[PDB]
Amino acid sequence: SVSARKIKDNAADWHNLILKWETLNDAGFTTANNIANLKISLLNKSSSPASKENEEKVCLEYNEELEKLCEELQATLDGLTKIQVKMEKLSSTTKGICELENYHYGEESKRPPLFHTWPTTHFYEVSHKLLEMYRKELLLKRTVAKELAHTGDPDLTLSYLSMWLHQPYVESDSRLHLESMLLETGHR
Repeated sequence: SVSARKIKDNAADWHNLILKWETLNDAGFTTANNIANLKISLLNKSSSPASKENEEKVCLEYNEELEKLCEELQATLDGLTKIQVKMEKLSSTTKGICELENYHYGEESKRPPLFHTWPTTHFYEVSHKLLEMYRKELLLKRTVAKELAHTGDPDLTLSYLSMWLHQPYVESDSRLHLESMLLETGHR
């Protein structure tokens, strides 16, 4: 049916947006990891006069590079924000498909599944759960990015850096929810 093709395409769209998210998150981690390491080197600053002079000049250039890296990290957040808005579109699309099915074919309890077993509303419930997770993850990343650029403790930097990569909200069950949609719709 037409709705089946739309739902299968919607699941594929979720896969592609989640891939773009991971691509940007990995790139952001590289940037965030460069900020942390330069910060720790800058924070590590009765030695020889040559060493003092050298350390002084090197640390001035650390500050310049750190400012460029922080702007680079903000650009990644901008890319992730664009993805999160596209995800809200995808969740809204799933919702609209459910509304189209109800109007054209009546009560869902009396319609057959589009594929194997899922009622069409279950696609929306899963889609909305994914949106909710990435909403929370994006909010957390702005705090992480803010802390990285201002924190002065190496250990905190590592903890925040670990949060950026592990993604406590997305890592919980993003894969399982996505996989269940791809499995039901017959994707690879």
